[PDB]
Amino acid sequence: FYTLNIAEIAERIGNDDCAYQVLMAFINENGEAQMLNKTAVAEMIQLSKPTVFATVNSFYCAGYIDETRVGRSKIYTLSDLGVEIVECFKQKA
Amino acid sequence: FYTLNIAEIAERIGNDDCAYQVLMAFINENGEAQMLNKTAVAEMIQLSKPTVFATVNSFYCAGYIDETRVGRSKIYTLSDLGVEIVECFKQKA
Amino acid sequence: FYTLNIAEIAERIGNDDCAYQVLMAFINENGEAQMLNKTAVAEMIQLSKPTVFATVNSFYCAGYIDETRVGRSKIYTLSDLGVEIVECFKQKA
Amino acid sequence: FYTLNIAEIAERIGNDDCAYQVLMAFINENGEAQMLNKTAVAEMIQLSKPTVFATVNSFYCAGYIDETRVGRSKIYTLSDLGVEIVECFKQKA
Amino acid sequence: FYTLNIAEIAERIGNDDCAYQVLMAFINENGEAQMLNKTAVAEMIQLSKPTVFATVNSFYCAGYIDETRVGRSKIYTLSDLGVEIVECFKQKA
Amino acid sequence: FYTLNIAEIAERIGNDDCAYQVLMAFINENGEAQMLNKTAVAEMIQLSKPTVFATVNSFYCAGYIDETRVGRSKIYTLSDLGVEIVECFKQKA
Amino acid sequence: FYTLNIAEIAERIGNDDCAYQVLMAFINENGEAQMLNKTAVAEMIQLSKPTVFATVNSFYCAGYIDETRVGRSKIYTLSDLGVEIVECFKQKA
Amino acid sequence: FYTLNIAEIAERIGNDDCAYQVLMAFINENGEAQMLNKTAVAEMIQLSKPTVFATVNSFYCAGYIDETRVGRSKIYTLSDLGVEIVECFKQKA
Amino acid sequence: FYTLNIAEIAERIGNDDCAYQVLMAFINENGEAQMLNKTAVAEMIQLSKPTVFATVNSFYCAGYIDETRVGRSKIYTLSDLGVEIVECFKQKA
DNA sequence: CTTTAAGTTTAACTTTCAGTTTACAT
DNA sequence: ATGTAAACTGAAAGTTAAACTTAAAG
Repeated sequence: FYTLNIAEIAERIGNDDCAYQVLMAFINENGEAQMLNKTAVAEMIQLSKPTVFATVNSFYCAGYIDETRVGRSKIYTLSDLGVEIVECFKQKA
Repeated sequence: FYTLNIAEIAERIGNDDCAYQVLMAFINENGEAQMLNKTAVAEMIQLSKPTVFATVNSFYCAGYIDETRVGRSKIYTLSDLGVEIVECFKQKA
Repeated sequence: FYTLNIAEIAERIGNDDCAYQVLMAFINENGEAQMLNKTAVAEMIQLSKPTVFATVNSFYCAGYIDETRVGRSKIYTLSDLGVEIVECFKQKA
Repeated sequence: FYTLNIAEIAERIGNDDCAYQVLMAFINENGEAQMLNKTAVAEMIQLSKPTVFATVNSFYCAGYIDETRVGRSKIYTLSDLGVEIVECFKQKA
Repeated sequence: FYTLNIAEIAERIGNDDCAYQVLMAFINENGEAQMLNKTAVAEMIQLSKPTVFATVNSFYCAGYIDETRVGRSKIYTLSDLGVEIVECFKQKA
Repeated sequence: FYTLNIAEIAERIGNDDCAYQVLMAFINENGEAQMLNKTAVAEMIQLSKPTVFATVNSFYCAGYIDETRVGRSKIYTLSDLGVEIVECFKQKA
Repeated sequence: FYTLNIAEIAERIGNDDCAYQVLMAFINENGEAQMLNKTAVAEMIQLSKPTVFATVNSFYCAGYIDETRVGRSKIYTLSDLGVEIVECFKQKA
Repeated sequence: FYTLNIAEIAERIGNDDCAYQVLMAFINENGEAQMLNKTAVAEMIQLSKPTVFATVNSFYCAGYIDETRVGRSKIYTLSDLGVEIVECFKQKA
Repeated sequence: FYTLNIAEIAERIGNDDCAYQVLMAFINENGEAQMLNKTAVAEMIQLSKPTVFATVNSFYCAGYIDETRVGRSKIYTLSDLGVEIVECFKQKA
């Protein structure tokens, strides 16, 4: 339905500390994408649960992270869109 | 760069109270899209500033709302993408 | 009820520093009309709040600027009359 | 160039203490319109010079009051438009 | 109470430089009667303030010029008697 | 040609120290009207020559005092109009 | 204190060219008594200033002419006694 | 260090109801391998928690299932060895 | 079919009390491997029958212990793989 | 952001002094 | 007829009050 420029998105995220760290949390010590529950993310970055959780929620809405039911809770991984956004940043650095 | 299905997004937002209300806040009494600062939104919906602000920020990242500098602060309006998402909901109702 | 000559008005405003700057404040860097709260205007031009606010108020009375409720405060945009007055000035310059 | 509804204007002025009193100052004890310098007006109503003066200036821009040079200063009288606005109020009362 | 011959008065004024110029000061470039403060008159004719002011005062006593309060000062216009006296002179010239 | 109300004139003169004293100077110790040259008047009242002389001149224009050549100078007496004005004051007192 | 025969006086004056002309100088072309300064009299009759002035002075002493201050000089008119003396002469002629 | 015959293993598992069902639990409705927490597995098959959990633990020791930390708990997926064992069974059926 | 690293296995077992004790139960007072029925093992270590039995079963599946029919029941001994795993532990200690 | 107070600037009110002319006296 | 004195007119020299604007405080 709608075409998306991945460079603008990455540009926007880069200008917003919380979005940026929420995104990068899913990338591990060896550069590999990983699974995380909401609590892990909030613990990993130094921002409050409300901030981090709301960001996680919106990023799943945006389709940047995936949600999958696991136990009676949920886990988050970067979507293919998520991984592509992360790539723009890696190239900068 | 990336194609987007507007129905899935709307589906995701509809399953998340905060995202949904943050989005609809921009639609006024007469059905018209309107401008809002971050404070207006948080005051309008009954959720905490941290939740609402983080959601506003991520929605601008996603390209659902636009940011424009005004005074030395910012204001938010739905993008064309934002308006299209709102339309799916209007059709449901 | 009453017909108005837009040239005389513009002539009057041009002979009055405060009116003139209050009017032009609403025109942005790219020539586009923008929204502003009362504080933005007073901060933007180098005149005191009382002067600027009273001018804003009277200009809304005159129908040169519009008022719209937003949060529990108000915002100002040029009316169609406002835009037409601004055009006379642009043509001079 | 532009048509004006006198009822809306009067409606706007009635919702603004300063505009209203600045306007009515020109109507005397016997209901007759009178001439006033800027100082007279500010002295007559209980608002600060900056407020009153800026209002007087904008009302002359709007064409509600007339300016005429007298000595090396100026004096203000209601225009025909001014008188017509005053009439709407008289009818209310 | 007392009848007045306008020709004698004009005759008297014509034989007195100061009276004459004080009177004519109120007649403008286009032949139209105008308003003036005391200072304007003294500046307009080349006689000292004391002379001009005393003449203005006496001419208001005589009923040749009118006084009207304006700001917290006064302004002078020819009365109907004043205008009639000016007419005798215009006819000479 | 023109009818005159003697009460208004007296009212005007009574509100003007110089006019008033210039007029009364012609009334002597015993209530009798007397003759005076311009210098006598200025010496008699405590105002400057320019003020007093200009007032004398205008009062002769107005027809309140008479002028008569005497030596190669002039002398002033109240006219019948002058005497009638003086009477209004006497009645007050 | 002392009674005076007006016929003897007139008889005496008639026998003295200077007295006679000094007296008659005050009677004008139309038979009317008039005001004169000392210089006027001496100019009017063909006798020297010293003669005429001394005569004027003595005639004021005698009470035949009146003196009145006018400017910072004096003027002379016939007294009632003066007029009565003039009448005896008019009757002769 | 040590070579393994996948057929013998599958043969052994097939002769043991619990092992077999613990293994197959990870294969979903569409034949796809899935993630599961320990509780999911015990709920899915009709054997007691102690039995199922101990089996899960030993199967991770054996290298048949993988463990990954997620929240502050763990999740299990078949290893490549696990998938290969499952394939022998699929071929039987 | 599949190669196995004996160090990883031993590492996994060492992080799991039950697996570890089930394994070591087969090593006797003098360091010699011994035969045991399922009941012996559960009695020897202080864990419940269900836990111990399920572990024994899975360890036979894994090929770590051997099963041999004896009477109409079964007995367990470490396989060569079992003995090799036990050796890694002995070396640690 | 608004109101009040203080300071500065502009405008208005004119008064005083000097010179010239006229009148009076010697 | 001339000289001196007085009066009047004209020209030159400022102070006070009011209004407006700006700054500070609430």
